[PDB]
This record gives sequence, C-alpha cells and structure tokens, in this order.
Amino acid sequence: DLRLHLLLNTSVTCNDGSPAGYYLKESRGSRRWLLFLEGGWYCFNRENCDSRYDTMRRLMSSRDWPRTRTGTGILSSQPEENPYWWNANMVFIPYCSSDVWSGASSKSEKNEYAFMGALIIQEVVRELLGRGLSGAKVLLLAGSSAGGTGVLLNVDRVAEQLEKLGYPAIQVRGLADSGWFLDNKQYRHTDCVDTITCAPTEAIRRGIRYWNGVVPERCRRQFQEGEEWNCFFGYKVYPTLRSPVFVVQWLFDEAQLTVDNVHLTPVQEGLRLYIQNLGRELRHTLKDVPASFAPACLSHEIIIRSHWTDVQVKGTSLPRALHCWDRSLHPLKGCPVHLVDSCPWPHCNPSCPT
Ligand SMILES: CC1CCN(Cc2c[nH]c3ccccc23)CC1
Ligand SMILES: CC1CCN(Cc2c[nH]c3ccccc23)CC1
Ligand SMILES: *[C@@H]1O[C@H](CO)[C@@H](O)[C@H](O)[C@H]1NC(C)=O
Repeated sequence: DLRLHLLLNTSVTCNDGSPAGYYLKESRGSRRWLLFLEGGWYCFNRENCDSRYDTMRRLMSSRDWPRTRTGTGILSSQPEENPYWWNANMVFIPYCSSDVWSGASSKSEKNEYAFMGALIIQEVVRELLGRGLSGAKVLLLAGSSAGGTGVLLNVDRVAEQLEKLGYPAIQVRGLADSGWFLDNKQYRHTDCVDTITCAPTEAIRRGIRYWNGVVPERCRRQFQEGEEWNCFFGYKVYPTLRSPVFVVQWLFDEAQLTVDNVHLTPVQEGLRLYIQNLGRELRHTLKDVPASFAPACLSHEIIIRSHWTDVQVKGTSLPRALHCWDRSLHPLKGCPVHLVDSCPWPHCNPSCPT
C-alpha cells in the first residue's frame, strides 16, 4: 500500500503544470527496486488533449490524486499474489504526461500543456537515490501499455543516468508489458483527419513534434531526422538497446486490434485470415527475443492484475519466467525464459483470462 510523494523539483510537471510524483513502498531488507510506468493512450493535438482533460484528468494532473494507492500483481508485497518480487522496493509512477513517456517540453506562452514524460522518469530516479536507491543492486523499469512502450524508450537513459551519477554497479533492466505494437496494414482504412481516424504511425509523428519527443540515441541515428516515430515500435527499437529487456505481449492484443479497426462481437474468411496473420507476424518479431512471454489470448495488460499468476505458456507461468530470467542474468533445466505460443486463434491457450 504505497504512499504518494510529489516531486520536490516543481519544474517537472504533469500536463496542466501541477507537479508530478510517485508512490513508494520501501523495503529496507531488500536491494531490489521496481519502478512501474502507468499506461493510458496519449494525446497529439490541442483539441484531443482538451477533451482528455475533461474526462481523463487524472492522466493529465495531480490535483485529484489520492494519498495512498494499493499495490497489485507485481507491485504486491504478499508472496501469494506476487511470487516474483514480493520483498522488493515498490514504486508506481503515474502517467500524467500523455506522451508515451517521451516528452521534454514545458508549458509556457506557446505551449498550452507540458509534455515531460522523459524528464519525469528522470527526476524520480534522482530523488529515490536519497531514499535508499543508492544501495540497490538491480533496478527493474517496468510498465504496461503506453508505459510498456515507455520502458523501451527510456531504459537505456536510466542506465546512462546512473553511471553519470556514479552508480555503475546498479544493474538496470526493463520489463515491457503490452507495449510491443506492429505498424501493420489495417483491416479497414481511414485518412488522418481527426483523433479516431489517425493511424498510430501518423499520430505518433505529429505527437513527437507536439511533445518535443525524445527517442533512444542509437535508434535515432539509424532512422534520422523526422523518422523518429519508427522508434516507438518495439521490433525496431529493441535491437538498438543494450540493457536486458523482457517482453510480455499477448499475440492478439486488444489495443492492437483497435488501432487496426477490428471489433469482435460471425467471423469469416475475410477477418479470419487477418487475425491469423496478426498472430503470425508478431510471433515472427519475437523469434529472436531471448526473454519473452507471448500467450495466444485476446486481452490487454497483465503484470499489475492480481490474477497475473494464472496464465501459462507451455506449462510455465509469468512469475516463473521472470524468476528464470533473474537466474539467467547471474540455459536452465526446466526454467525457461523464451515462451511464445504457436497455436493460431484467440484463446487456444486454455489459461487465457476470462
Ligand atoms: C494547478 C492545476 C493546473 C491548472 N488548473 C487548470 C489549468 C489552468 N491553466 C491550464 C492550462 C492547461 C491545462 C490546465 C490548466 C488545474 C490545477
Ligand atoms: C491503455 C493502452 C495503452 C497503449 N495505447 C496505445 C499506444 C501507446 N503508445 C503507442 C505507440 C505506438 C502505437 C500504439 C501505442 C493503447 C491504450
Ligand atoms: C529540475 O528539473 C528540470 C527539468 O529536468 C532540470 O532542468 C533542473 O535542473 C532541475 N533542477 C534541480 C535543482 O534538480
């Protein structure tokens, strides 16, 4: 049950200029630290950010944040719920920048909102070092959905940040949940004229300009000016990262089907082959990712659900795979790290959530 701390450096703000922050449950008998990045879409122009402020203000402001918040799934401190890291120091960073954790722009004359996702992370790490992070041995940067993509964009900074601050011995790692998207062909098409018709490739390219967005340097050097949107897609940015990153991704992610303009509520040849192709292509992008967990389910997010221990791939649950990943960073008999389903339809894995 984690306690809120608003950032001491008041220049690092949410969208509306209110200070950003983090929730902390500290565990003095542990040198392990878990920093979780919240998700929740994004906004890429004035009009859609304005609408988001009326109906999703908690994702744009700290004004109405509660003082405590309860830890779930991987953020739980009970072994029964969290077999993986129940005794670790727990940190939940709320997503109030609407920029996929990439922005570095302040509010001012010329900017109605601030987009400081990359700087919010950066400062949480700084202030945590004065609360015990200085004695850590592993820092696991995790996140779900837009926070999952934020892990891929930010994990190597946090590594580079801690070396420049004199902490080269802390091992920085990443855990990206449901943030591994494909810029594939859509099932039905629309031109980018408003929020709901703009495909993520077009929406992200406009967002980076609007946010002053920042991407990892090696990926930036590959795709070069004005093609930085490529680095928000996992299979393109992952090969540029030096930190160890574990990738969790449903094969038939609900958010991926949404941006592909697919709805499930009588499926035919047209759509059957489309859905089957989607599972095939994302399985392909994971073939050479040594640490991964990809079940054949229709869902979205998992690592902070309380029942995250129920899903299995080839008999191995997600908390076990993460524990096997820790062992491999010291192949392991009966303790695998690469777990990708091979059956081709949603919920062909019986452990899929209902
Ligand atoms: C201190 C908080 C931030 C400001 N206020 C609303 C507000 C004033 N100006 C704005 C510009 C952009 C977005 C929101 C606002 C709510 C509480
Ligand atoms: C709660 C869900 C979180 C993920 N978001 C989609 C998304 C976030 N960042 C992206 C970058 C590229 C393509 C899609 C996305 C959907 C809402
Ligand atoms: C506060 O944060 C801003 C934004 O990153 C940074 O430029 C500034 O140096 C910080 N100030 C202090 C005292 O850490």
